[PDB]
Amino acid sequence: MGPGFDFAQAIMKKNTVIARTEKGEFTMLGVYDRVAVIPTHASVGEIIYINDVETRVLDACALRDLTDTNLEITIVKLDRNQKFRDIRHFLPRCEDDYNDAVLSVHTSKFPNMYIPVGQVTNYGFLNLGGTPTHRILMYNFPTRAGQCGGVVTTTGKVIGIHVGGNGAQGFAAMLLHSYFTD
Repeated sequence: MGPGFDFAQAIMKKNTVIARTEKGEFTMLGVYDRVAVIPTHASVGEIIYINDVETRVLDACALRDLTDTNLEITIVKLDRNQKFRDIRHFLPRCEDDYNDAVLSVHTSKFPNMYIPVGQVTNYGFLNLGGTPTHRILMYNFPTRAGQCGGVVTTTGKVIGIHVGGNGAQGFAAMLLHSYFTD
């Protein structure tokens, strides 16, 4: 409907796959080459389904900060025959607050879903399902089961992936440029 939704759509159409693990179906953001991200609670194993194709996992790393605190991001390298468009130049370098974000989801349950979530707070610490978690972004939208892995964007930036909610608010793990240097 506007430039925010234009940016969100441009990312969803080229840089997302549907990932399935034994813990469900997730939106998965492809970042560059065969490297993608997913919430750590997806419990990625040695095999994952990518758009319903059995795919070997070449590497999976559950990120933690330098206090050894969960960040709820897992970086996955997929044994896929095709590379993602490189979007690392759209990743922020620092933790920040944002205006006017969109959360976008693409699964069997919720295809082509876009939500204007408004203002995004650098919330920081969250006890997420009983796990102390850092670098959390918060938006005031009643997000529901099925939205985990959803991409959080502003115009020109990919800032996070949706990892939880409390019924009134939604929570995303920060994406930072420094996660994806090679």
